[PDB]
Amino acid sequence: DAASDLKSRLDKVSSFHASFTQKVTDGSGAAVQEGQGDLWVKLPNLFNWHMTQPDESILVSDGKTLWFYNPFVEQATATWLKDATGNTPFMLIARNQSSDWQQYNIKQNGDDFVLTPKASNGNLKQFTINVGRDGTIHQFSAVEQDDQRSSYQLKSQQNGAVDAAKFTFTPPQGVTVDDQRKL
Repeated sequence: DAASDLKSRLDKVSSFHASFTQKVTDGSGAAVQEGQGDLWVKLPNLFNWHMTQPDESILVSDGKTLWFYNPFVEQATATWLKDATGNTPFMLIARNQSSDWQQYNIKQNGDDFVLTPKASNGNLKQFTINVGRDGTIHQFSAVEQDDQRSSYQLKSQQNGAVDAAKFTFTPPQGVTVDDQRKL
């Protein structure tokens, strides 16, 4: 079905670097903000998301810890990756538990998929993704409980264009870290 199709496409995703543009719109479709940046990904759960517009921010997952860095105020925060990603579509690619898929209703038309969490008490009300049969992700979007949607368009995807260093976070000089990880 659509779930097995999506999973088989996500299974073909391997490491890559891509540029992205972001469009955030509110419940009525009004423009909230636009942005752009770079994304580096390495299965099953590593990534470096670097926004340059409207503000510069970095999100790095080294597979265990999620680091968020805000260069503007020279501050970084660390939380466990499991905590930042639990109950999000991330789990659908980060592992392969049929249980995760049971949490969503899915609808497909070609490369377009819409995932709707079955629960009404969640972070996301809806998630969409456009990914080719070859595993190339073209776009995705997340709709928050506040009805606000954040849409992302990927371009210039280069498979293999990553290095281990991209998925590690070393706070630059002068940057203070608020480590929110309970040990």
